[PDB]
This record gives sequence, C-alpha cells and structure tokens, in this order.
Amino acid sequence: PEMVRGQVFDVGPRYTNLSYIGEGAYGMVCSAYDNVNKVRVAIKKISPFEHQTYCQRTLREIKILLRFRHENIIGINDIIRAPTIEQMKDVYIVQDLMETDLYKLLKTQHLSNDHICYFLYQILRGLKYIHSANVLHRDLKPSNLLLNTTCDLKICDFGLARVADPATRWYRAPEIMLNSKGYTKSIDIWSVGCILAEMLSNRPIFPGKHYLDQLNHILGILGSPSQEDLNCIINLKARNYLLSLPHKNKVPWNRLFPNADSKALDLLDKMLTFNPHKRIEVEQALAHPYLEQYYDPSDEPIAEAPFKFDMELDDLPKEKLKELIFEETARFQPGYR
Ligand SMILES: Nc1ncnc2c1ncn2[C@@H]1O[C@H](COP(=O)(O)OP(=O)(O)NP(=O)(O)O)[C@@H](O)[C@H]1O
Ligand SMILES: *[C@@H]1[C@H](C(=O)OC(C)(C)C)C(=O)CC[C@]1(C)C(=O)OCC#C
Repeated sequence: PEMVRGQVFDVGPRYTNLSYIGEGAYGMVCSAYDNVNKVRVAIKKISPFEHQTYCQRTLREIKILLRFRHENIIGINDIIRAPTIEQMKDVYIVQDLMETDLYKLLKTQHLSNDHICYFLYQILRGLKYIHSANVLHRDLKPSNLLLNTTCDLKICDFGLARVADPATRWYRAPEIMLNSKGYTKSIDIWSVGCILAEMLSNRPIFPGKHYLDQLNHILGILGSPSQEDLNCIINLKARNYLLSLPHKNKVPWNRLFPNADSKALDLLDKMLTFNPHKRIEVEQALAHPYLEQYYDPSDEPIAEAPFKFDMELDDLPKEKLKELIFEETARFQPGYR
C-alpha cells in the first residue's frame, strides 16, 4: 500500500503515483494517476466510522455527488473501500483532479474584476443547479471552491448538505447563529456574498472568533437590525440578545471597498442582507447587471427533479450509518447486485 506523509493510501494497483495536495478537518486529499483510464485524479481518504457526525458527512456527500451532474460541481468517479463491512475502516473518494482552491489562490494573488466576475458567475451557476434540486450546500467557503488551470470552478465538500425544508463560521448566515432552525436557500447566498467580499479585498469580511464575535462583526458593518429585521428572528431569546447590543451604524460598502466596481457592490449589498426573506435569490443574482457579460439562462442547467435522501440520517447510530455507507458504495465493487 502506497504511503503519503505517514498515512496508508490503499488504492493500488489501479491508482498510483500519489502526491499530497491538501487536507480539511476530515479528509486528506492526494493527486494520483488512474492507470485504467489513463487520467490524473484526486483521491480523498476519510476515516469516519468512530463518529456519528463524520458518518453523516460521508453518506451525505456520497449520495448527493453521485446524483448531481453539472460542470460547476465536482463529481465522484470511483469509491474504494474494503470488501466486507468489518474490514471497512477507510473510504477513498476518487474525483476529477483540480489544480487549487480559491482559498489558496487568494493567499497568493489579487484578482482583477474580470476574474472576480467569472468566478462569481461559476459559483452561482453551480449553485443554481444545487438549489434547483432543492438542496442546500450549507458550507460554502473559498476552500471548497476548486479551480483548474483554465479558471474553471467546481464546488465541492457536500458533507453538510441537506434537502431544503424550512469548521469555519466566517461564512455562516446570521440566522444560523440566531435561529438554529428553518434554514432556506438564503443561507447559501449569504455565504456567496461573504466570498464575493473576500475576492474584492483578499481578506475575510466577517472573521469572528466565536458566534458572539461573529455577530458583532456582521452588525458592525450592516448596522443594528431594523424592526422588520428583528421580526424575522423566531427565537425570542435571540431577539432579546440582539436588542441588548448597543446601536451600530451601517458602514457604506464603498468605505470597505473604495475601488470596487459599483455593480459588484450593488450585488454584494443584496447578498449580505440580514433578513433572509429579502436576500437576493440565485436566479436573480445571475441576472444582476454585474454578471451581464456571462449570464446565459439557456446555458445554466437545472436538475431534472428535486433531491431526497429517502431516510432521515440525524438520529441513526453510527453503526447503522456504516451499513448505509457500505450499501451506497457497493455499486463500485466488482460483482455488485
Ligand atoms: N477534487 C479535488 N481536486 C483537487 N484538490 C482537491 C479536491 N478535493 C479537495 N481538494 C483539496 O483538498 C481540501 C480538502 O477537501 P474537502 O473536501 O474540503 O475535505 P473535508 O476534510 O472532507 N471537509 P472540510 O474540513 O470542510 O475541508 C480542499 O480544500 C482542496 O484544497
Ligand atoms: C485563471 C488563473 C487560475 O485559474 O489559477 C490557477 C492557479 C488555477 C492556474 C488565474 O487566477 C489567473 C489567470 C486566469 C486565466 C484568469 O483568471 O483569467 C481569466 C479571466 C478574465
């Protein structure tokens, strides 16, 4: 078994020439060569079975990404795991190989306005498909926006994704921290707005240290919530918390982004709206004048049908989640069904 930084990558003989390329809180990702198809791939090793929440992430990512097929969404090419459930300790997810992610690119490079507009267009194009399947990604951030040499962008990391039905916190919408319930497609648009702001200045717009600090960052730029804003917070204890904060004036977007295109700041304003019911929707954002050079509805496909898991996962024990992961990956085993 090939080894990478002291870690077993048990993916041969088909996949060889492994090279470390990144890592998140759950998976180690390596580049590799697929000797069967004669193509470069990425391989994510995850080891989730001792944790119920990690098992949920693994099953959600596998189920959603095998059902999605879109240019701006990473696909799963193959899944490697042991032939028996008792031997199964790691899962390897094989994906198309991307060259970097937006987090790493922003560390090294200031983006031009054409770059920002193009990246923002691809994010929203992929998000249009996700939302059209009635799915929430729920964890959009620069590190899960993959990029290749030709500037193509793919969204990845669907372990928190959920059917819509009303690590880092810097991109979490305010209602996640205040309501803990009733999440809509609106939460992804907030994340995209945070990403846009970071592309405009190469710094995160709301880099809070904890939920309390996070809310103070957001309010220190948006200003204290309006009465209509307050009425959309359902948890009254959370409303009382907001009402206990000192008044804060809104900071004009062109104070934060003085050289930014005014059309980008108009869209940004509509994405980073406190009230999720007033926040711009993905199709309206695609149609905003900022993206006029790219917007092409006939070339922005949607899902044939809304997605559904066919079972609630939140309450299942991890040993049951393990059996579901085994079942869901059987289609990549020789001799399946
Ligand atoms: N298909 C891929 N091609 C190239 N690099 C990739 C690919 N998938 C992931 N990466 C890199 O590996 C990192 C970790 O992947 P990710 O899927 O976010 O792992 P995770 O641990 O399951 N979740 P998280 O903690 O949210 O990052 C990414 O941020 C990328 O830099
Ligand atoms: C795209 C690249 C790019 O995708 O970065 C990596 C590191 C993946 C090669 C850039 O960020 C700069 C050049 C380019 C082509 C770009 O942004 O131009 C398109 C336009 C307008």
